[PDB]
Amino acid sequence: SFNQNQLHQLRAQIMAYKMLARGQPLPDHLQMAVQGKYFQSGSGEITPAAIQKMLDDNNHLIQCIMDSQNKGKTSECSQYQQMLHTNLVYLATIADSNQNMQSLLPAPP
Amino acid sequence: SFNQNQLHQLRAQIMAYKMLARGQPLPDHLQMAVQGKYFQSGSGEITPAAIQKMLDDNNHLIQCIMDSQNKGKTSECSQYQQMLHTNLVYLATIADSNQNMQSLLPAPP
Amino acid sequence: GSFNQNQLHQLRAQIMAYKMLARGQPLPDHLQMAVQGKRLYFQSGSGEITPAAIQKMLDDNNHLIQCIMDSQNKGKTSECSQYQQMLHTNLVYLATIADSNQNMQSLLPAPP
Amino acid sequence: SFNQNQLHQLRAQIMAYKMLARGQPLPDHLQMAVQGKGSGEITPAAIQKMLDDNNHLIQCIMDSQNKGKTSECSQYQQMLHTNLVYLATIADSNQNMQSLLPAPP
Repeated sequence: SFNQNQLHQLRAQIMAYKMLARGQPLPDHLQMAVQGKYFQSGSGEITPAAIQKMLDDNNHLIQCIMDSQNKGKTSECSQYQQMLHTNLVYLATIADSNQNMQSLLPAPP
Repeated sequence: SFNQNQLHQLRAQIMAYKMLARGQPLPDHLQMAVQGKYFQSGSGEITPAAIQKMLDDNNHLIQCIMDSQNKGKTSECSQYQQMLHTNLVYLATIADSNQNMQSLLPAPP
Repeated sequence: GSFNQNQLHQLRAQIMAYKMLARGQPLPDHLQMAVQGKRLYFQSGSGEITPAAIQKMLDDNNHLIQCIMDSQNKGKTSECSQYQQMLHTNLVYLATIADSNQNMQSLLPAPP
Repeated sequence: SFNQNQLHQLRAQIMAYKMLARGQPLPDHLQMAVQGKGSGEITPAAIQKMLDDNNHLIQCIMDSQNKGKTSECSQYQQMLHTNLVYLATIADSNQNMQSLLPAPP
């Protein structure tokens, strides 16, 4: 259960990840989208603030990847990228499971 | 990142998940281990307390999954299952990255 | 599986020792003993490695670490390289087996 | 250091591994080749024990394939692979010619 801003921020971080793994710099349009524009439930289900907390993490991870890159700091760059990647897999998984619409349909009548 | 109590609790929850997914009940020793015994970092790396928050989330998801198998509510016994599965993949991925030993070795001499 | 906690500790220490021995350093006395560890059934029916097989190769690695050190003092350059190559290949093997055994993502089935 | 029997059994086990990763069967000629006939370095008996282990894993993998046990098949495959990588690294190190040569004069 993402909100629109969160889905837009997530997809922006997934694109930022791909460019950073290809050494590329980030367009300022993308840099800002990466940054964007109660915390724990009773069941254990994730909450909107939990989602925003992880997306804010990702934004900071991205700042760290670029700083490590631009200083040639290599192994630290990869530990950040692997943390980012694991977060994005997690958020992408939750986003798809809740937004998916085929699985709401029964068999043909 | 992970301490040993947490690694142990994660493993028990993974094992609990597999039994619950194949409709079994949980042994007493596993029902105990899945319970065990701020939150944000400046760089975005997950923190011990974030890890423990999700492990507690998972224990409450496991309690709800066990109930909906005695409450007959088949449908939400699977949204809980899918939330627990995605959490376990995430924690397992972080735990495997930290504990990995082959990455600590250089290339051949 | 087959790794116990003492072996995982001995294997980390040997990996640490390996690098120090590759960057010319000597090993502190603490680490020289962490590499020995503390203190039959060597083959299994299926071929899976056994605890005793792991322990024998960790002990071999300790002897290799000792041959490496001694031959670094005596500058035996060509001795040192063959020992280092054997140690490296053992540590990669033990590290791969330890990782596979401890790996927790592979324990999880497909999404529901 | 390997002997020629071991090198031949190792190459056959490397071949057998690839075919099994493709669900294919093993010609009897390969199956038989896969079976064969203080300082810390590896010894020839240690080499043979691991080649013997690999034959036993291959039997377990084939049996786990035929009987459809997929999770078990891949755990043996992972163990056989790690053994093969290890024996191959050692055999390649001992036999490698180019690393013996200095830089151009």
